[PDB]
Amino acid sequence: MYRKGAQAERELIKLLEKHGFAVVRSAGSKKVDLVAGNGKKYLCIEVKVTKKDHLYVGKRDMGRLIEFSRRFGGIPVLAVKFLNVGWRFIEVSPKIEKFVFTPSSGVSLEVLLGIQKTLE
Amino acid sequence: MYRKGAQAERELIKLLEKHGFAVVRSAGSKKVDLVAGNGKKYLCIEVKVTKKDHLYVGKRDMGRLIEFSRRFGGIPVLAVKFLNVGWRFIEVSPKIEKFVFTPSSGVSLEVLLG
Repeated sequence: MYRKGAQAERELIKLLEKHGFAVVRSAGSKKVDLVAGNGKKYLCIEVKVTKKDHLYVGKRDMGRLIEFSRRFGGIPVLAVKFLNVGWRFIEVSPKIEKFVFTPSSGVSLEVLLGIQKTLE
Repeated sequence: MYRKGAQAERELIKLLEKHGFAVVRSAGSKKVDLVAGNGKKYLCIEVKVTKKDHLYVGKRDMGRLIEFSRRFGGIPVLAVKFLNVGWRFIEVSPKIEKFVFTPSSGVSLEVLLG
C-alpha cells in the first residue's frame, strides 16, 4: 500500500475533525479520497503528498473530482501536503483540464474554511 | 461473517446511484457504511442484512449513526435488506429505539427519497 499517503491522510483527517468535521474515507478511493461534512459545508477531497515544490494534476483526475463533487453537493478540494512546507488546499474551479500547483497556489485550512472572514 | 453485508452495500450503492445520488463506501465502516448526496438530500447509512424475517436493532448502534449524521449534516438512515424479500428503510430518531425491524417496518426506498 501507499504508506506515505496513508500517513498524510491520517494527519489531514484529524485536522478536519479538529474543526468540527465528520469525515469518511472512500474505500479504494473509488470516486474521491474523502468526504467531510460539518452540518453546513460538505467537502469532497482528493489528497496528494509530495517532497517536490510543485505538483502536476492530470485532466482526468481533475474531472473525476469536479464531477463527483457537483453530483454529491460538496466543494471540490485538492489537499496537498508539500513535505517540509506543509498543507495547501485548493478549491478547484469547474474547469476540467491539466494544471500545475505550487505551495503559493493554495490556502491554509483556515482560509479554505473561511475562518478569516467569519466573526465567530 | 461479512459476505452478505459486503454484497448488500454494493447493491444499495447502485440503487442510490440509479436515483441520482453520488455515493461513497466508508472504509472499515467505523461510523457508518455509506454516505450519499444528490445536492439537496444527504444520507448517512447503516446497512444491515438478515436471512430472517425480523431484526433486532439496538440503541447504542443507532446512537452512533445519529451522532455521526448530526455532526456530518446528513439524514441518519437504517437500511435493512431482508434476504429473499426486499429492502426497507427508516430515518432513525435520537429517541432510543431497541426495537425489532421487519419487512413491513419503515418505508420503501422511493418514499424515503420522497
